[PDB]
Amino acid sequence: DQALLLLCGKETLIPVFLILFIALVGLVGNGFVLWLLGFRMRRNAFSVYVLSLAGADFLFLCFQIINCLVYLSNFFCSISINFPSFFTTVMTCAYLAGLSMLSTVSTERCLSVLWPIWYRCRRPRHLSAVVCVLLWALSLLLSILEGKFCGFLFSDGDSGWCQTFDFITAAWLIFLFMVLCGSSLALLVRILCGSRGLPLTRLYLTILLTVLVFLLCGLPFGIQWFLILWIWKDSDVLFCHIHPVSVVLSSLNSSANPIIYFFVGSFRKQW
Ligand SMILES: CNCCc1ccc(OC)c(Cc2cc(CCNC)cc(Cc3cc(CCNC)ccc3OC)c2OC)c1
Ligand SMILES: CC(C)CCC[C@@H](C)[C@H]1CC[C@H]2[C@@H]3CC=C4C[C@@H](O)CC[C@]4(C)[C@H]3CC[C@]12C
Repeated sequence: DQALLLLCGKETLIPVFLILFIALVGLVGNGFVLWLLGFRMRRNAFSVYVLSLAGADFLFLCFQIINCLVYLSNFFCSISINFPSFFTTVMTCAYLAGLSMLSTVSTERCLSVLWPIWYRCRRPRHLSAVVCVLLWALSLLLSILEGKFCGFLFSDGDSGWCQTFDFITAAWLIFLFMVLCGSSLALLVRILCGSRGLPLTRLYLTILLTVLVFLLCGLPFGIQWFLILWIWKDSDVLFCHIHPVSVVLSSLNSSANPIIYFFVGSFRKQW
């Protein structure tokens, strides 16, 4: 029955305006991707991954808009809105499903270049939906399990298991980062060693652009939330600075993902 942004208050205020502006424009971009790929556009097998990534970003950015408006309602007009603490569990489920969708997209590009005749012919057509519902289900499972052992789900919880599942989510996140780097490196090795007709500069820049956007925008909230708070053992004086700048980086990730994975790839027809 508390907000995670009222620990300091006056020092936190300008990242909340960044969180609100970036989160509304990312909600607009994810809403356009969700509307277009849900109804208007025709979906291939990669568009299932782009759609489920925009759904994860939509859930994460609307929950960041809610936790922004709770701080803004407490700061300006002074109303302590007690939005329930199981919203944090669905926010982390959205965050983990978004980062797993980024590693899935990178693995799918690596598989399309390394085994191209299998990917054109023998790949099953429902593999995207299967892999999406398993990664969403496992991210949801880790999220409800962590929020139930850390007390976000109906206020029962023991620490000694809460840190051992926060370490599990941190290990899963660095595993997703190493899967994205291994797939984006094997794809770049095959493209810069063994191509004949490809645009190599745009492909190289797009691949390491997704890698750096992952590493310096998606990942820092998960490292500062599931791992750094147990190992740094300081609760106030760094945490009021390193938490909302991490939320600004995560909202920048969830705002940049609809552009990079849908709009840049498809809407180059416009200009
Ligand atoms: C001065 N008092 C202020 C109160 C205060 C301080 C810090 C703080 O964020 C950590 C929070 C919010 C909060 C955030 C998380 C997110 C990361 N893992 C889920 C987890 C928990 C549960 C928790 C944390 C610790 C050590 C955390 N060290 C800072 C120990 C046991 C424990 O529950 C078993 C939290 O507690 C509500 C609240
Ligand atoms: C089993 C539980 C955890 C899954 C439910 C998760 C919810 C939030 C939603 C959000 C967006 C949804 C996806 C949106 C797009 C499609 C494409 C469709 O052709 C197969 C289902 C699939 C892939 C949906 C699966 C479920 C999904 C990921």
